[PDB]
Amino acid sequence: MIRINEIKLPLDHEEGALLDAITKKLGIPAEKVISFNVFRRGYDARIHLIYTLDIIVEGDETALLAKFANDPHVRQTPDMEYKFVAKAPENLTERPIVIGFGPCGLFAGLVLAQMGFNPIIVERGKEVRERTKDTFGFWRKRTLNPESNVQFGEGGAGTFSDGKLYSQVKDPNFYGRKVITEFVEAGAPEEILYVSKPHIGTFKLVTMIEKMRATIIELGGEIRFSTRVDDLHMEDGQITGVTLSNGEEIKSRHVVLAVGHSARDTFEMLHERGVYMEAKPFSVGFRIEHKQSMIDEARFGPNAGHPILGAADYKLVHHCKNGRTVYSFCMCPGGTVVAATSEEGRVVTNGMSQYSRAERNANSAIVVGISPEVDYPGDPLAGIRFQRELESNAYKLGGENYDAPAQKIGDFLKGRDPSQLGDVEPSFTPGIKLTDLSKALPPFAVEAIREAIPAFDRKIKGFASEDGLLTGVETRTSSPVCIKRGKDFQSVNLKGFYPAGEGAGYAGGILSAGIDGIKVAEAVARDIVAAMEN
Ligand SMILES: Cc1cc2nc3c(=O)[nH]c(=O)nc-3n(C[C@H](O)[C@H](O)[C@H](O)COP(=O)(O)OP(=O)(O)OC[C@H]3O[C@@H](n4cnc5c(N)ncnc54)[C@H](O)[C@@H]3O)c2cc1C
Repeated sequence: MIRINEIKLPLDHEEGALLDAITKKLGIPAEKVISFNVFRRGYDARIHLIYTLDIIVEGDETALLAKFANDPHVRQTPDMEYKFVAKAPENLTERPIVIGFGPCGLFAGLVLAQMGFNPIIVERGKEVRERTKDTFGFWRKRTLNPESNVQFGEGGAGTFSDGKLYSQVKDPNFYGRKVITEFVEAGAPEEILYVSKPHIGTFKLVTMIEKMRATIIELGGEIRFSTRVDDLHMEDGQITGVTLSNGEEIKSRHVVLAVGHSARDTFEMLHERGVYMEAKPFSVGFRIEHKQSMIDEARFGPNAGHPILGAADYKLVHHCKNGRTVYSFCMCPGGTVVAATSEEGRVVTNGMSQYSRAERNANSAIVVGISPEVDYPGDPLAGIRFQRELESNAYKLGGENYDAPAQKIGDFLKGRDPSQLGDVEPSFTPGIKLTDLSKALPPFAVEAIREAIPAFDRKIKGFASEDGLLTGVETRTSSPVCIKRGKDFQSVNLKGFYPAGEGAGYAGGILSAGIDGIKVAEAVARDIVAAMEN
């Protein structure tokens, strides 16, 4: 195929302005174009769309490329097809175990299953429809199920999200593309393959994971929901199995740990058993809300409401006198601050949107880095203890209700702790209790957020508006531990055991966690292949 890039077309171009641009650029008639894909559609945020098209032409394309050698924007389309590194030897009697069915476990298990390894996937949480019952019900009737909530269950933490797929580091093996093609293959909107800043929306995420679960089952994988791993079978730096919370055993010498960074109990057990772990730094802050219209105004203006440009977003970063860095994270256009606790007596904030991104508010976590040996002890589990501390406190300030501590921008900045709501209303649910957020984070984080928000007002007008809403505590932005593994993908002090995903400290989102899943599946495969060789 032939790749043409830097095709500029007005925002409101008619259909097949694309094809016209193919013929204009390659001097070929419509009739020679067998087909084309949109490989990338972006825009310059100052409108004009920017495409990169991959084109199948009839005849000798090799000849056509030659006549354009001197054109930088006419390349040969790279070979982006995912390569299965192996296939399961027919010898196999041992099925690899995968612990957790978030994006990371999802791809470790899908890739293992596609290579005929017949992986067993366990998930402490539930199938996504019952999970949705448990979670929406927590949000409404304040009854929390510690095993089945925003953190735990089918699809892991990705499920109740805006489903943004973030930029990644370099990826010559096209892991990224492999993840998204599977998404699309399972019903995700085709758009996500080429659009800039793609998003899937929580509802689409739900139908998607189901299909993908069916796809792994059909392939010979096994998926056991409401099934929690509570201990590992260890013997001389070698794992040979796992024990379930029900007391059942499963024996295997290949075990992927992809449990997310909320698997605190699991983290405790791993410590108790001597698996190696290091304190990892991370961020904490508050969910902030403004009217989504005030963001549309600051980013677009008249072109606001356009069905392509979508709901506006933003991305902000401030270096405070404090020495700390405040930034915005998981920004959710027209979305909902969500109640993300997985623990009794703890309040946790995060963010979510629907595909349509049509709620009244724009939100995002405004967070600031904290570090082991600066902000808490340096023992491996100390970040966790510090989180639980932050979460217990917010529950408390929130009225032991599962309501969330909240304060208007205006008085948090100023210290006028008491004031009551303006027009920006809380999306957090069960609900919120106005209070003094100064009490909610460490003195240096509050000071940094305090400095950062007006500095943000300068970047987007209204960001420091008095009525804007600050909610809850966002405490779980990345893992407080590194379950270090090294080039082997194996725990540095335990063979057969594969630390993976966000939980391990090796991913930071849906796409990257999925990418890690693939890499891990590939290394479990290779290892098994090398083992089965003779
Ligand atoms: C509300 C919210 C919104 C988000 N929005 C976005 C977004 O727009 N874009 C983005 O890229 N990311 C988003 N994320 C982040 C994201 O979902 C994670 O980074 C990603 O899911 C990590 O995948 P993972 O498989 O490594 O871990 P997880 O997603 O956390 O999956 C871990 C699974 O393992 C299970 N588990 C834990 N312990 C055990 C055990 N002992 N036995 C069996 N199972 C166990 C858990 O229940 C869980 O289901 C969001 C997260 C949240 C909470």
